[PDB]
Amino acid sequence: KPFVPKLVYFEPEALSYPLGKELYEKFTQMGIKIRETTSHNQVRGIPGETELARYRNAKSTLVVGVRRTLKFDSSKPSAEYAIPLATGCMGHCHYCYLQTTLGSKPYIRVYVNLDDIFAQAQKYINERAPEITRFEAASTSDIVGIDHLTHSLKKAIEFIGATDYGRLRFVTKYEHVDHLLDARHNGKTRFRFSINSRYVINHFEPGTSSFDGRLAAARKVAGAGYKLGFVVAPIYRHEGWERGYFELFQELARQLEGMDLSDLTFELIQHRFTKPAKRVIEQRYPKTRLDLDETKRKYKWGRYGIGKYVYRDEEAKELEDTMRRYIEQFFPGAYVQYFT
Ligand SMILES: C[Se@@+](CC[C@H](N)C(=O)O)C[C@H]1O[C@@H](n2cnc3c(N)ncnc32)[C@H](O)[C@@H]1O
Ligand code: SF4
Repeated sequence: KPFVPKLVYFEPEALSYPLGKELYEKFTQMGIKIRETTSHNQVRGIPGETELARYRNAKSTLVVGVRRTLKFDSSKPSAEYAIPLATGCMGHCHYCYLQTTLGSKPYIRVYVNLDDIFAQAQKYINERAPEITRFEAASTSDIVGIDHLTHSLKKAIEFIGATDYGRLRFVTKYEHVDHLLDARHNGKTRFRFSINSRYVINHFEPGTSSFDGRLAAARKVAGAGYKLGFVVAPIYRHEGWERGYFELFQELARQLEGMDLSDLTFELIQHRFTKPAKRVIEQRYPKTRLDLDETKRKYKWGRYGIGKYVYRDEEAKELEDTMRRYIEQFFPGAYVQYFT
Protein backbone atom coordinates (compact mmCIF):
# COMPACT_ATOMS: atom_id res chain seq x y z
CA LYS A 1 0.00 0.00 0.00
CA PRO A 2 2.23 0.40 -1.95
CA PHE A 3 4.37 -2.72 -1.48
CA VAL A 4 7.75 -2.30 0.25
CA PRO A 5 9.82 -5.39 1.16
CA LYS A 6 11.08 -6.13 4.68
CA LEU A 7 14.02 -8.20 3.38
CA VAL A 8 15.99 -7.89 0.11
CA TYR A 9 18.32 -10.40 -1.57
CA PHE A 10 20.72 -9.43 -4.38
CA GLU A 11 22.63 -11.57 -6.82
CA PRO A 12 26.14 -10.09 -6.87
CA GLU A 13 25.93 -9.77 -10.69
CA ALA A 14 22.75 -7.67 -10.32
CA LEU A 15 24.86 -4.75 -9.05
CA SER A 16 26.54 -4.53 -12.50
CA TYR A 17 23.27 -3.20 -13.98
CA PRO A 18 21.66 0.24 -13.44
CA LEU A 19 18.52 -1.16 -11.75
CA GLY A 20 20.54 -3.36 -9.39
CA LYS A 21 22.77 -0.42 -8.45
CA GLU A 22 19.73 1.82 -7.99
CA LEU A 23 17.87 -0.69 -5.79
CA TYR A 24 20.93 -1.39 -3.63
CA GLU A 25 21.32 2.36 -3.06
CA LYS A 26 17.59 2.78 -2.30
CA PHE A 27 17.19 -0.12 0.14
CA THR A 28 20.48 0.58 1.99
CA GLN A 29 19.36 4.21 2.36
CA MET A 30 16.06 2.93 3.83
CA GLY A 31 17.94 0.74 6.35
CA ILE A 32 16.21 -2.43 5.12
CA LYS A 33 17.86 -5.81 5.75
CA ILE A 34 19.86 -6.88 2.68
CA ARG A 35 21.44 -10.27 1.93
CA GLU A 36 23.45 -11.90 -0.86
CA THR A 37 22.30 -14.91 -2.92
CA THR A 38 24.20 -16.77 -5.68
CA SER A 39 21.02 -17.36 -7.71
CA HIS A 40 17.59 -15.70 -7.52
CA ASN A 41 16.10 -19.22 -7.85
CA GLN A 42 18.05 -20.46 -4.77
CA VAL A 43 17.32 -18.08 -1.88
CA ARG A 44 18.25 -19.36 1.60
CA GLY A 45 17.67 -18.13 5.15
CA ILE A 46 14.18 -16.64 4.80
CA PRO A 47 12.96 -16.37 8.44
CA GLY A 48 10.33 -18.72 9.90
CA GLU A 49 10.14 -21.93 11.93
CA THR A 50 6.90 -23.17 10.35
CA GLU A 51 5.95 -23.57 6.69
CA LEU A 52 3.29 -20.88 7.10
CA ALA A 53 5.83 -18.45 8.63
CA ARG A 54 8.42 -19.06 5.89
CA TYR A 55 5.71 -18.63 3.23
CA ARG A 56 4.39 -15.37 4.71
CA ASN A 57 7.91 -13.97 5.20
CA ALA A 58 8.85 -14.91 1.61
CA LYS A 59 5.82 -12.86 0.48
CA SER A 60 7.55 -9.87 2.18
CA THR A 61 10.92 -10.59 0.53
CA LEU A 62 12.31 -9.05 -2.68
CA VAL A 63 15.04 -10.76 -4.72
CA VAL A 64 17.01 -8.73 -7.28
CA GLY A 65 18.62 -10.85 -9.98
CA VAL A 66 19.67 -11.32 -13.60
CA ARG A 67 17.35 -13.10 -16.06
CA ARG A 68 19.41 -15.86 -17.69
CA THR A 69 16.42 -17.54 -19.37
CA LEU A 70 16.55 -16.71 -22.43
CA LYS A 71 13.58 -18.08 -24.41
CA PHE A 72 10.24 -16.41 -23.63
CA ASP A 73 7.44 -18.83 -22.75
CA SER A 74 4.24 -18.73 -24.77
CA SER A 75 1.31 -17.02 -23.04
CA LYS A 76 -1.75 -18.15 -25.02
CA PRO A 77 -4.57 -17.23 -25.11
CA SER A 78 -3.56 -13.82 -23.61
CA ALA A 79 -0.55 -13.18 -25.86
CA GLU A 80 2.12 -14.81 -28.03
CA TYR A 81 4.82 -14.49 -25.35
CA ALA A 82 5.42 -13.78 -21.67
CA ILE A 83 7.98 -10.98 -21.34
CA PRO A 84 9.91 -11.75 -18.11
CA LEU A 85 10.29 -8.61 -15.97
CA ALA A 86 9.35 -10.10 -12.59
CA THR A 87 8.14 -13.27 -10.89
CA GLY A 88 6.02 -13.57 -7.72
CA CYS A 89 3.56 -11.34 -5.88
CA MET A 90 2.98 -9.72 -2.47
CA GLY A 91 -0.73 -10.64 -2.64
CA HIS A 92 -2.40 -13.53 -0.83
CA CYS A 93 -5.21 -14.68 -3.13
CA HIS A 94 -6.30 -18.05 -1.68
CA TYR A 95 -6.86 -19.63 -5.12
CA CYS A 96 -3.69 -18.23 -6.80
CA TYR A 97 -2.59 -20.73 -9.47
CA LEU A 98 1.02 -19.52 -9.23
CA GLN A 99 1.25 -21.33 -5.86
CA THR A 100 1.32 -24.74 -7.60
CA THR A 101 3.08 -23.76 -10.85
CA LEU A 102 6.25 -25.80 -11.52
CA GLY A 103 9.28 -23.93 -10.18
CA SER A 104 7.29 -21.05 -8.68
CA LYS A 105 8.72 -19.32 -5.61
CA PRO A 106 6.73 -17.45 -2.94
CA TYR A 107 9.09 -14.44 -2.88
CA ILE A 108 9.01 -11.52 -5.33
CA ARG A 109 11.73 -11.42 -8.00
CA VAL A 110 12.73 -8.53 -10.26
CA TYR A 111 15.14 -8.77 -13.21
CA VAL A 112 17.71 -6.03 -13.79
CA ASN A 113 19.07 -6.80 -17.30
CA LEU A 114 16.33 -4.97 -19.21
CA ASP A 115 18.57 -4.28 -22.25
CA ASP A 116 18.92 -8.06 -22.68
CA ILE A 117 15.21 -8.70 -22.14
CA PHE A 118 13.93 -5.99 -24.52
CA ALA A 119 16.54 -7.05 -27.12
CA GLN A 120 15.14 -10.60 -27.08
CA ALA A 121 11.61 -9.15 -27.28
CA GLN A 122 12.57 -7.16 -30.40
CA LYS A 123 14.01 -10.40 -31.83
CA TYR A 124 10.64 -12.12 -31.40
CA ILE A 125 8.86 -9.12 -32.97
CA ASN A 126 11.26 -9.17 -35.97
CA GLU A 127 10.79 -12.94 -36.42
CA ARG A 128 7.04 -12.47 -36.99
CA ALA A 129 6.78 -8.95 -38.50
CA PRO A 130 4.69 -7.51 -40.10
CA GLU A 131 2.31 -9.70 -38.07
CA ILE A 132 1.69 -8.21 -34.62
CA THR A 133 3.40 -9.83 -31.59
CA ARG A 134 1.73 -9.43 -28.18
CA PHE A 135 3.63 -9.69 -24.87
CA GLU A 136 2.06 -10.49 -21.47
CA ALA A 137 4.05 -8.88 -18.63
CA ALA A 138 2.00 -10.27 -15.69
CA SER A 139 2.03 -14.02 -16.44
CA THR A 140 3.80 -15.00 -13.20
CA SER A 141 3.67 -11.80 -11.13
CA ASP A 142 1.70 -8.69 -10.38
CA ILE A 143 4.08 -6.59 -12.44
CA VAL A 144 2.05 -3.40 -11.84
CA GLY A 145 1.91 -3.89 -8.05
CA ILE A 146 5.71 -4.20 -7.91
CA ASP A 147 6.51 -1.45 -10.41
CA HIS A 148 6.66 1.69 -8.23
CA LEU A 149 9.92 0.20 -6.90
CA THR A 150 11.62 -0.30 -10.30
CA HIS A 151 9.74 1.38 -13.20
CA SER A 152 10.69 -1.69 -15.28
CA LEU A 153 7.13 -1.88 -16.64
CA LYS A 154 7.16 1.82 -17.50
CA LYS A 155 10.36 1.18 -19.49
CA ALA A 156 8.77 -1.85 -21.21
CA ILE A 157 5.64 0.16 -22.08
CA GLU A 158 7.81 2.83 -23.73
CA PHE A 159 10.03 0.23 -25.46
CA ILE A 160 6.94 -1.43 -26.95
CA GLY A 161 5.38 1.95 -27.79
CA ALA A 162 8.39 2.74 -29.99
CA THR A 163 8.07 -0.52 -31.96
CA ASP A 164 5.98 -0.84 -35.12
CA TYR A 165 4.74 -4.43 -34.63
CA GLY A 166 4.96 -4.98 -30.84
CA ARG A 167 2.07 -4.83 -28.37
CA LEU A 168 2.06 -5.08 -24.57
CA ARG A 169 -0.57 -6.16 -22.08
CA PHE A 170 -0.80 -6.93 -18.37
CA VAL A 171 -3.41 -7.42 -15.64
CA THR A 172 -3.32 -6.29 -11.98
CA LYS A 173 -5.22 -6.28 -8.68
CA TYR A 174 -3.36 -3.14 -7.54
CA GLU A 175 -4.22 0.56 -7.71
CA HIS A 176 -0.68 1.99 -7.54
CA VAL A 177 -0.53 3.16 -11.16
CA ASP A 178 0.26 6.91 -10.79
CA HIS A 179 3.88 6.65 -12.02
CA LEU A 180 2.66 4.97 -15.25
CA LEU A 181 0.14 7.67 -16.27
CA ASP A 182 2.64 9.82 -18.23
CA ALA A 183 4.35 6.87 -19.96
CA ARG A 184 4.71 7.14 -23.74
CA HIS A 185 2.61 4.03 -24.43
CA ASN A 186 1.66 5.22 -27.96
CA GLY A 187 -1.60 3.23 -27.82
CA LYS A 188 0.24 -0.12 -27.85
CA THR A 189 -0.40 -1.29 -24.24
CA ARG A 190 -3.61 -2.91 -22.92
CA PHE A 191 -3.90 -2.09 -19.19
CA ARG A 192 -6.16 -4.71 -17.54
CA PHE A 193 -7.64 -5.22 -14.09
CA SER A 194 -8.75 -8.42 -12.40
CA ILE A 195 -12.33 -8.18 -11.12
CA ASN A 196 -14.74 -10.58 -9.48
CA SER A 197 -17.88 -10.98 -7.39
CA ARG A 198 -18.06 -9.38 -3.95
CA TYR A 199 -17.97 -12.91 -2.48
CA VAL A 200 -14.71 -13.83 -4.24
CA ILE A 201 -12.88 -10.53 -3.55
CA ASN A 202 -13.95 -10.41 0.12
CA HIS A 203 -13.23 -14.08 0.92
CA PHE A 204 -10.30 -14.96 -1.38
CA GLU A 205 -8.31 -11.80 -2.30
CA PRO A 206 -6.54 -10.46 0.82
CA GLY A 207 -3.43 -8.31 0.39
CA THR A 208 -4.66 -6.72 -2.85
CA SER A 209 -6.33 -3.40 -3.63
CA SER A 210 -10.09 -3.13 -3.14
CA PHE A 211 -12.58 -3.23 -6.03
CA ASP A 212 -13.10 0.55 -5.72
CA GLY A 213 -9.32 1.05 -5.77
CA ARG A 214 -8.97 -1.09 -8.89
CA LEU A 215 -11.72 0.92 -10.62
CA ALA A 216 -10.20 4.27 -9.59
CA ALA A 217 -6.96 3.06 -11.20
CA ALA A 218 -8.92 1.96 -14.31
CA ARG A 219 -10.40 5.44 -14.77
CA LYS A 220 -6.88 6.90 -14.41
CA VAL A 221 -5.24 4.67 -17.04
CA ALA A 222 -8.16 5.09 -19.47
CA GLY A 223 -7.94 8.88 -18.96
CA ALA A 224 -4.19 8.75 -19.68
CA GLY A 225 -5.01 7.06 -23.00
CA TYR A 226 -4.19 3.41 -22.29
CA LYS A 227 -6.36 0.73 -23.86
CA LEU A 228 -8.54 -0.63 -21.03
CA GLY A 229 -9.60 -4.21 -20.32
CA PHE A 230 -10.95 -6.43 -17.55
CA VAL A 231 -10.19 -10.02 -16.64
CA VAL A 232 -13.09 -11.69 -14.82
CA ALA A 233 -11.23 -14.45 -13.01
CA PRO A 234 -11.41 -16.78 -11.25
CA ILE A 235 -15.06 -17.36 -12.18
CA TYR A 236 -16.20 -19.35 -9.17
CA ARG A 237 -19.59 -21.02 -8.59
CA HIS A 238 -20.12 -19.87 -4.99
CA GLU A 239 -23.54 -19.85 -3.35
CA GLY A 240 -25.42 -17.04 -5.11
CA TRP A 241 -22.89 -16.59 -7.94
CA GLU A 242 -25.56 -15.79 -10.55
CA ARG A 243 -26.69 -12.64 -8.74
CA GLY A 244 -23.16 -11.86 -7.50
CA TYR A 245 -21.70 -11.68 -11.01
CA PHE A 246 -24.80 -9.80 -12.21
CA GLU A 247 -24.08 -7.14 -9.57
CA LEU A 248 -20.38 -7.04 -10.50
CA PHE A 249 -21.12 -6.04 -14.10
CA GLN A 250 -23.89 -3.66 -12.99
CA GLU A 251 -21.51 -1.94 -10.56
CA LEU A 252 -18.69 -1.99 -13.15
CA ALA A 253 -20.90 -0.12 -15.65
CA ARG A 254 -21.89 2.51 -13.05
CA GLN A 255 -18.23 3.15 -12.14
CA LEU A 256 -17.29 3.61 -15.83
CA GLU A 257 -20.31 5.63 -17.04
CA GLY A 258 -19.43 8.66 -19.18
CA MET A 259 -16.25 7.06 -20.53
CA ASP A 260 -15.90 5.73 -24.08
CA LEU A 261 -15.98 1.92 -23.94
CA SER A 262 -15.98 1.20 -27.68
CA ASP A 263 -12.64 -0.66 -27.44
CA LEU A 264 -13.14 -2.26 -23.99
CA THR A 265 -12.11 -5.94 -23.77
CA PHE A 266 -13.15 -8.75 -21.42
CA GLU A 267 -11.32 -11.99 -20.64
CA LEU A 268 -13.10 -14.78 -18.75
CA ILE A 269 -11.29 -17.51 -16.80
CA GLN A 270 -13.11 -20.16 -14.76
CA HIS A 271 -11.59 -21.30 -11.48
CA ARG A 272 -9.09 -24.14 -11.94
CA PHE A 273 -6.93 -26.01 -9.42
CA THR A 274 -4.25 -28.71 -9.51
CA LYS A 275 -3.82 -32.01 -7.65
CA PRO A 276 -1.33 -30.61 -5.07
CA ALA A 277 -3.49 -27.47 -4.53
CA LYS A 278 -5.57 -28.69 -1.57
CA ARG A 279 -2.56 -29.59 0.62
CA VAL A 280 -0.69 -26.38 -0.23
CA ILE A 281 -3.68 -24.03 0.13
CA GLU A 282 -4.94 -25.55 3.41
CA GLN A 283 -1.44 -25.20 4.89
CA ARG A 284 -1.19 -21.52 3.88
CA TYR A 285 -4.83 -20.50 4.43
CA PRO A 286 -6.30 -22.80 7.15
CA LYS A 287 -9.55 -20.80 7.45
CA THR A 288 -10.26 -20.50 3.69
CA ARG A 289 -13.80 -21.11 2.42
CA LEU A 290 -12.38 -22.16 -0.98
CA ASP A 291 -13.97 -25.40 -2.22
CA LEU A 292 -11.38 -27.75 -3.76
CA ASP A 293 -13.67 -30.80 -4.01
CA GLU A 294 -12.34 -32.53 -7.13
CA THR A 295 -15.22 -35.07 -7.30
CA LYS A 296 -17.56 -32.39 -8.74
CA ARG A 297 -14.98 -31.41 -11.39
CA LYS A 298 -13.62 -32.51 -14.78
CA TYR A 299 -9.89 -33.26 -15.01
CA LYS A 300 -7.88 -31.98 -17.96
CA TRP A 301 -4.68 -34.01 -18.33
CA GLY A 302 -1.30 -32.30 -18.52
CA ARG A 303 0.91 -32.34 -21.60
CA TYR A 304 4.51 -32.02 -20.37
CA GLY A 305 3.50 -31.33 -16.75
CA ILE A 306 0.42 -32.20 -14.73
CA GLY A 307 -3.08 -31.05 -15.64
CA LYS A 308 -5.84 -29.36 -13.67
CA TYR A 309 -9.48 -29.53 -12.56
CA VAL A 310 -12.06 -27.30 -14.27
CA TYR A 311 -15.85 -27.25 -13.96
CA ARG A 312 -17.78 -29.84 -15.96
CA ASP A 313 -18.74 -28.88 -19.53
CA GLU A 314 -22.38 -28.12 -18.59
CA GLU A 315 -21.40 -25.86 -15.69
CA ALA A 316 -18.58 -24.23 -17.66
CA LYS A 317 -21.01 -23.54 -20.52
CA GLU A 318 -23.53 -22.13 -18.02
CA LEU A 319 -20.86 -19.78 -16.64
CA GLU A 320 -19.77 -18.66 -20.11
CA ASP A 321 -23.31 -18.07 -21.40
CA THR A 322 -24.27 -16.14 -18.26
CA MET A 323 -21.16 -13.92 -18.30
CA ARG A 324 -21.65 -13.20 -22.02
CA ARG A 325 -25.27 -12.18 -21.35
CA TYR A 326 -24.19 -9.74 -18.62
CA ILE A 327 -21.45 -8.16 -20.76
CA GLU A 328 -23.94 -7.75 -23.65
CA GLN A 329 -26.43 -6.10 -21.26
CA PHE A 330 -24.06 -3.65 -19.53
CA PHE A 331 -21.31 -3.26 -22.17
CA PRO A 332 -22.79 -3.50 -25.68
CA GLY A 333 -19.97 -3.35 -28.24
CA ALA A 334 -17.33 -4.55 -25.77
CA TYR A 335 -15.32 -7.53 -27.02
CA VAL A 336 -15.01 -10.84 -25.15
CA GLN A 337 -11.58 -12.18 -26.17
CA TYR A 338 -12.06 -15.70 -24.78
CA PHE A 339 -13.61 -17.92 -22.15
CA THR A 340 -11.42 -20.67 -20.72
C1 LIG B 1 -1.87 -15.57 -12.41
SE1 LIG B 1 -2.79 -13.91 -12.07
C2 LIG B 1 -1.28 -12.69 -12.32
C3 LIG B 1 -1.65 -11.22 -12.57
C4 LIG B 1 -2.13 -10.42 -11.36
N1 LIG B 1 -1.40 -10.82 -10.12
C5 LIG B 1 -3.64 -10.55 -11.18
O1 LIG B 1 -4.13 -11.16 -10.21
O2 LIG B 1 -4.42 -10.04 -12.00
C6 LIG B 1 -3.77 -13.65 -13.74
C7 LIG B 1 -5.26 -13.96 -13.64
O3 LIG B 1 -5.44 -15.31 -13.27
C8 LIG B 1 -6.42 -15.38 -12.25
N2 LIG B 1 -6.23 -16.58 -11.44
C9 LIG B 1 -5.32 -16.79 -10.43
N3 LIG B 1 -5.50 -18.05 -9.96
C10 LIG B 1 -6.49 -18.64 -10.66
C11 LIG B 1 -7.06 -19.90 -10.59
N4 LIG B 1 -6.63 -20.79 -9.70
N5 LIG B 1 -8.09 -20.22 -11.45
C12 LIG B 1 -8.54 -19.30 -12.38
N6 LIG B 1 -7.96 -18.05 -12.43
C13 LIG B 1 -6.95 -17.73 -11.59
C14 LIG B 1 -6.30 -14.07 -11.48
O4 LIG B 1 -7.48 -13.72 -10.78
C15 LIG B 1 -5.98 -13.11 -12.61
O5 LIG B 1 -7.17 -12.56 -13.14
S1 SF4 C 1 -2.74 -10.67 -7.11
FE1 SF4 C 1 -2.50 -12.17 -8.85
S2 SF4 C 1 -0.39 -13.11 -8.67
FE2 SF4 C 1 -0.92 -12.02 -6.70
S3 SF4 C 1 -1.69 -13.64 -5.25
FE3 SF4 C 1 -3.48 -12.71 -6.34
S4 SF4 C 1 -3.84 -13.95 -8.26
FE4 SF4 C 1 -1.75 -14.46 -7.41
